[PDB]
Amino acid sequence: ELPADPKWELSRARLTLGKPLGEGCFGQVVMAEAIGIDKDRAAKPVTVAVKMLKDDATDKDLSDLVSEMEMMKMIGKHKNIINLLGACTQGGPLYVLMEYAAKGNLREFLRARRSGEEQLTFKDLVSCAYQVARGMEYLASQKCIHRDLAARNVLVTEDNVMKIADFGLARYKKTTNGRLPVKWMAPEALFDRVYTHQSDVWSFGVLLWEIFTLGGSPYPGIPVEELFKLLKEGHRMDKPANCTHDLYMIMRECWHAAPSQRPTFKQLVEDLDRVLTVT
Ligand SMILES: *CCC(=O)N1C[C@@H](n2nc(C#Cc3cc4ncn(C5CC5)c4cc3Cl)c(C(N)=O)c2NC)C[C@@H]1COC
Repeated sequence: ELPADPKWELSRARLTLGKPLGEGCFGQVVMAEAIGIDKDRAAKPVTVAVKMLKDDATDKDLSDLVSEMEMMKMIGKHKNIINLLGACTQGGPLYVLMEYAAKGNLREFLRARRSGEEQLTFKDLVSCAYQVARGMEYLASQKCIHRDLAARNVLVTEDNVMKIADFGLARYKKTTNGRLPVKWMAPEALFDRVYTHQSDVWSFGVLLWEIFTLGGSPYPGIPVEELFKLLKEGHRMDKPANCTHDLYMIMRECWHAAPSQRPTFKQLVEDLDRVLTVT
């Protein structure tokens, strides 16, 4: 049985579990309705995302979900991160309540808007990058290293707010889960297992390339065995089609082999804010 943190505890009568969200990208996650989550509207059912355990979960799986919830409380709230809203810990299965992102992950959001009425403008793409950088600046200030920053791990709300997901979790190269995470890893993280805020900056550069390719996959047609060689030789992805020079230089600064030569997330927020101001 779990200890109760009263300020975060939600009554089970206020929660109605709904349909599963996607598959197992972020674990066993379902859509749900929570009455009274919004303070201004006490009776309004608010759609939330609930992370829970499988029916045959181990003691390790439970401790993992508890540590994830406790790390969420420690990091704190920010507009551009997926926030903790509450939990049901007493008298039943553990349910961790999180903000719901109606428009799914950033990769699919971008791929769907490659044409038509909702086709994203150049300014909209810079705004997406700026919001991800702002959320990463907050996580770096809170001593949190994401270790897998990618468009798949950024969620988009009904109001088009970018929210970084899968940050407080606890953490082969030829294998795939429908994605090859190696294509987002910095050389020092890939070859030496070294993770820092500057390795997340490299991943942000790959995420920028994903934004300006409108949800394209990095290093097209390159097997992972050849990627190791190409990164040591100093090769980088080409400029996305239709991308400006200034934004490609930001991507190239993120991909410096020397980690301290890459910009900080504070510097990236300033660089992307300057691009939004001009154009
Ligand atoms: C495989 C599925 C897929 O492609 N999906 C799922 C869908 N989705 N996922 C989320 C979520 C979440 C989330 C994020 C976390 N980061 C850390 N933690 C732990 C507490 C520490 C969590 C827990 C969870 Cl539940 C949502 C959401 N939050 O609304 C959604 N919404 C659709 C996105 C994507 C489908 O894209 C089209």
